[PDB]
Amino acid sequence: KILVTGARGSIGSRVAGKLVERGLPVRGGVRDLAAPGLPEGVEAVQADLTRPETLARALEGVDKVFLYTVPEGIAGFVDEARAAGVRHVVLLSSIAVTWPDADRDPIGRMHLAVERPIEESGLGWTFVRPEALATNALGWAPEIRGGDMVRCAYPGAYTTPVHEEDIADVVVAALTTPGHRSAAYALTGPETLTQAEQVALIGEALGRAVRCERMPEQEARAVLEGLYPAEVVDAILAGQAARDGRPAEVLDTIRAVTGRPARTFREWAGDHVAAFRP
Ligand SMILES: NC(=O)c1ccc[n+]([C@@H]2O[C@H](COP(=O)([O-])OP(=O)(O)OC[C@H]3O[C@@H](n4cnc5c(N)ncnc54)[C@H](OP(=O)(O)O)[C@@H]3O)[C@@H](O)[C@H]2O)c1
Repeated sequence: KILVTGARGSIGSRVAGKLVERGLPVRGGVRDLAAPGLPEGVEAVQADLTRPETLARALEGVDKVFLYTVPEGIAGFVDEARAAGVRHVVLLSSIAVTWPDADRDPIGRMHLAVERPIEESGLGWTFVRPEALATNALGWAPEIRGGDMVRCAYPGAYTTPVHEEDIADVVVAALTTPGHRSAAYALTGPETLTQAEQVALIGEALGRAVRCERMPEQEARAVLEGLYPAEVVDAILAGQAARDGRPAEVLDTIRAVTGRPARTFREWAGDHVAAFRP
């Protein structure tokens, strides 16, 4: 039996669906229990990782967990997981934990605050550490639905966006096959691309030329603060500024783990084309 925390999430839902396809018993952790929408064959359980007293019920009879990073409550998770007899935890982390002075980066900190307790817990683990999620591009959907111009703080900043389906495939491999215990996988997509190039590729999926223009940092900050705490917005903008005009590393880790090349961002855009069509 596997508990998939965040079974409604972009990554978690695909982990859960893939495990059900394999005939495995899947419990799906949710903060909102009543709403429909979980993948078929997933047993819903209401829990909140910030309320680890909720976790005893969710973990009963569970051998393995797919864990989203929620630092408030990690010590409680570890205690409940140990008490329940969980053998393996696959954590969705971040490549930021691998960067120099990661302790001084809000994003690196948050993810290290979960990795370190798991490493000390005595539980088996696998860490999955993606770079930029291709789904970050969904933030442009209102603009792309509405016309052929998108605003970016750093049109020329490079990332190496990774398809959520690849992340889910790596997680499922770690949950279901040998050789992943104490592994930490830094995942990228197959190509480093600028923000403007990503916008253009979404346009290519739509049959339309979609352009990108710069916006001031203060404007970008206001937009990002709709999604994230100020500390995180500052880290994102600093990271983009550092990648302006500087191609990022492409790693072959997805293929190393799964045997399949990483899915392209262009394929991602085709997969999500409905989000961008008006
Ligand atoms: N954005 C990036 O470029 C980037 C880069 C590297 C790593 N990451 C990592 O990827 C994560 C995003 O994954 P995603 O795209 O799948 O996100 P998502 O679709 O927003 O899903 C996030 C999931 O987290 C669950 N969750 C959050 N707080 C929780 C809590 N207190 N208790 C239980 N579950 C909780 C939510 O559960 P409910 O749906 O039940 O509320 C939700 O299903 C980030 O948070 C970060 O750790 C992101």
